Amino acid sequence: MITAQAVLYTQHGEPKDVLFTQSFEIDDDNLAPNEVIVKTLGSPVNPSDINQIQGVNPSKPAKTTGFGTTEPAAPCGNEGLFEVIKVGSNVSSLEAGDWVIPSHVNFGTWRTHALGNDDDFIKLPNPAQSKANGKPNGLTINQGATISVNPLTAYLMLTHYVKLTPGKDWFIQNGGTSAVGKYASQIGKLLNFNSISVIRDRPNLDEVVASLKELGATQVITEDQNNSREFGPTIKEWIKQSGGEAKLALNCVGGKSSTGIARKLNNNGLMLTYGGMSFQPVTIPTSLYIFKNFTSAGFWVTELLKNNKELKTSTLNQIIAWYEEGKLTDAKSIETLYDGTKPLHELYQDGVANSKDGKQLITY
Repeated sequence: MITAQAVLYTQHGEPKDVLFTQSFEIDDDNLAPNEVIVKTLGSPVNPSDINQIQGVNPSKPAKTTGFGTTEPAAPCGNEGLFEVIKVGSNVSSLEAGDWVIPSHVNFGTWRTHALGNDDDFIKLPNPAQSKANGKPNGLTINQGATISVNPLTAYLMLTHYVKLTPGKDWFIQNGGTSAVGKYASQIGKLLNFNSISVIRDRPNLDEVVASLKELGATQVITEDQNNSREFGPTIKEWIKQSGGEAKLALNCVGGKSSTGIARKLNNNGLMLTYGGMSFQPVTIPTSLYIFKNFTSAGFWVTELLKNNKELKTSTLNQIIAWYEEGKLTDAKSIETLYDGTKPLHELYQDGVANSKDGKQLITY
């Protein structure tokens, strides 16, 4: 027998309110033939995780009695890294020690252990396996635990919608210092895409700029420069001199910021809204639609890859390979280790609450 700890909610709401810890048992001696028991290595706190809990995300797990509760309750968290600790008699695709993420959302990753089927997971190479296969690097726990939303999101937005001509064409993004933004600047560098990053001004602007430029951003500007009519020409001039065009806009902010990036596009431009900074609708002048043939659309990784297993795989494999080749890099996560001394849900509650401090990983 195994004793596990799971983070659950009985009714939707704010994580600080509705969240609690439920202890449950997993019988590893009764393991069915295609069933696989995994142990959590780590799982992050992501906006989608939070907003799912609040009751705002349409994709969410069912409320059930399965964790030993009396009331229907739902698990938390959609991403995470796990280690296979035991496979059923018939399981061939997975061995003990193997590294896996969930194959689907809503699996519930804010918990110590899980019991599921072999097809409920997607194998990753652990570092030993990577190095055994001649690679210079291995994935870290953070890299593995966060590989299935943000990097994929960045890669898919840049490749799946509009063909950017290598060495010529441009994409532009707001939320430049964000996880996805960093991943996008790097992918753009690797694919030979020119890019403009927009960020909020800050005391150490030069240091952040030099940093993002090293990740792969061609130019970095403030949201004030993004707002500026006077500054506009400077941007046009960068594009013109490239011999290419600004064809794509990546938006996670909305409001003034989204306006500003939309405007920076050449005619027949595409914007992709993949996130949104709370009660700031995507705002677009009528003129861009009419005269410049602007198009404004959405992006949601969960829905795009729901029934696109081949596309998930292909993308996932590229990321993995770049991590292994030391060509891709994650933003540092602040970690919080779980040791039984403090309720597990409480660690994820702090996590939620300190998400401004940077990406919150919880390790086991």
